[PDB]
Amino acid sequence: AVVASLKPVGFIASAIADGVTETEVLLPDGASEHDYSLRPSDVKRLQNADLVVWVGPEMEAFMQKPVSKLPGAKQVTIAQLEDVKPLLMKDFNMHLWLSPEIARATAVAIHGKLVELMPQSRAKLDANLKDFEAQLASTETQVGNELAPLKGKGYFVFHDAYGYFEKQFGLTPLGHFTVNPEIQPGAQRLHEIRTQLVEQKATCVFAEPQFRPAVVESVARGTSVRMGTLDPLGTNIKLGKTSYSEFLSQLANQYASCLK
Ligand SMILES: [Zn+2]
Repeated sequence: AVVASLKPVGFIASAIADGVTETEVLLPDGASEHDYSLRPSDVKRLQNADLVVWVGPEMEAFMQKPVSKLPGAKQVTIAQLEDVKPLLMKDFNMHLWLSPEIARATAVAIHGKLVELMPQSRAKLDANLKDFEAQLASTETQVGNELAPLKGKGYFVFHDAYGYFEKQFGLTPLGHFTVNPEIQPGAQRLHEIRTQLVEQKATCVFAEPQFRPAVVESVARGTSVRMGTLDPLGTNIKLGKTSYSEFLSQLANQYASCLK
């Protein structure tokens, strides 16, 4: 199997590995990449993986050690890909699985590695990469269209996970409650967010399923601000050939459900 650190990385891997090998995901649904320790059974999967795929040590630091022990031919470290370095945005935001362009680079790297590891599967791997890129292009056209009328509407997200996606599709967030969703915002920060929401005529605040939404709801009350929910880890999406496109589509729907 290809073992992916986080579900959306698993989504990309599962487009490319479909009908070639299985894809497994380390981080369970409901858990957060900002607050995780590997289980003994997580450590097992890694040593036995045909290929490991992760963002890198500035993201999933809990994986750096066992990953450093593997051969280079048995890993893809997304944030260190030569194609990815030029695309990193300000040091750098590591929420890379939400960048369609980084997703392509990641697909390419996975394809290359699997072609080496599994030469019998070259044709299917080639076809998979082809299909992935076609589907992604359609998805980007669709998502761009869905989000176009929402450009300029201000909102707050719970944590700073969405930058690549927002930049690609022209969404205009006013800010985030937290950088690390592990760190409690503080009351001062919370009334300041509300002032900004009210003053700058924001339309939404967004909770996330991995974190209790109490604080998001508290900031909204009194105001005209609607509450939505964004899931940066695609919990409700099953791994599979079309999962990545489904993920980007669902995220777009989550923004639109509130912002429209
Ligand atoms: Zn995050």
